[PDB]
Amino acid sequence: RHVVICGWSESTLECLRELRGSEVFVLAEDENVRKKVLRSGANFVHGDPTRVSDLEKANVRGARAVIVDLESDSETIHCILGIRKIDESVRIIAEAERYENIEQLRMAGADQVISPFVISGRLMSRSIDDGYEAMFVQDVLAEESTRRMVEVPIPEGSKLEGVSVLDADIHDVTGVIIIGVGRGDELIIDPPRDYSFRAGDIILGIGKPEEIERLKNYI
Amino acid sequence: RHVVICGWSESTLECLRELRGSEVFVLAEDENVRKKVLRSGANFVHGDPTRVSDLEKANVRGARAVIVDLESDSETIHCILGIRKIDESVRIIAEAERYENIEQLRMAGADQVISPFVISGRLMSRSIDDGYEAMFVQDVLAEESTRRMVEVPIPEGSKLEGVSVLDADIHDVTGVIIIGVGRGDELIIDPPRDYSFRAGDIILGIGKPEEIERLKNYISALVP
Repeated sequence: RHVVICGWSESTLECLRELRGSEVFVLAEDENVRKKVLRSGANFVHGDPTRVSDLEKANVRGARAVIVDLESDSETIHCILGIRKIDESVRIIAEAERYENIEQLRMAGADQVISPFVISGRLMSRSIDDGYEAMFVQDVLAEESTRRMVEVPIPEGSKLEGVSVLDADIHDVTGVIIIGVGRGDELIIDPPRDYSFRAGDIILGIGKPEEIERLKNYI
Repeated sequence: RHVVICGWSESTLECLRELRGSEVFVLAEDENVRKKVLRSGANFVHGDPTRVSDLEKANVRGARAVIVDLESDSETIHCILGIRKIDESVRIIAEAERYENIEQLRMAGADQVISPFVISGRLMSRSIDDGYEAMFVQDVLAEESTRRMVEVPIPEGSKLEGVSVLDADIHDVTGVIIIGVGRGDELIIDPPRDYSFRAGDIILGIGKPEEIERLKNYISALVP
């Protein structure tokens, strides 16, 4: 299991640091950033993220995921197309710079487009009186936070398979606040007391390391 | 009051989309963005966000907040120091693109710094197997959304002043999930059942608009 990162930016460096313990390959055109990348844990391949052969060297084939963040949206698209020539199944997460380009990146085969300025402009509009929402968002997204957001899979044969929210009583049982459940394409926020859990559902919750290790055991 | 935005970027443009109906002034040096700024519904002010006279004419004094997003680290700082010469209390929210400048912006007097690449990089590391967390983050922030995050202040004289989270029972009474309570410089995420609501607290909840309305009702003050 391993992750490939295409491009080196403030976003990808923060990504790399949030992926401590994990084996990672960074592919980028600028040799300058080797020790930055090495010292930062991961492995470095010097090359062009838009060149199939350079993606192959970076071990795109068979990767857990590929994260793409090139200098411009047009470059990002070219790299995606490149990864798709190599591996039709590997998960691609691409960063979009401009709103008009999001669908272009998914069209090229990105499974997910993260738009930092969308998120940021939305937080700006929410911070006109106080910083509580941004505070929330920034914090639950950090693995090093005390209370953080986590995804927990309901495996096949869990005590919760076919069990409603009300009965699982997860918050009281575990302390983890359930914010959502991911099931195939969709996210159900605020699962109603009615909701029946299924194997393969992803439980999105917020809790201390303590409450999380607990939920896993309940689960 | 009105909000002022210094600079024009993909972030401020999305911010305008979310400040509809609110009165907004954008002050920016690139006259080429004037057309985009007005179509988005802001008043455009051509000028230099690091110059007090241009900040004043963009109505910084007494604004509800000023959003700063400039490409230069040094211009952001100067813009913040210029805002502070005009108005010492106005809320200033500044965008950082490098970690390394977040403390300079604070030292300069920004009340809040938003760093898009911190949030982006964390979502990237969170999306390695699936996109549910990103789906959560951008959904809840969208003000044009089906269930979204909101902040609701606890007003002076609230039915809930001095009431426990447990007694309050906001989720089942209103449907709003309480994610946190903001009090002073602190966010209390998932407040314990022994936590006692005080006036001035800000409730962070997720819910449908009809549910937010009930919460607004559940917390209004009783005064003639």
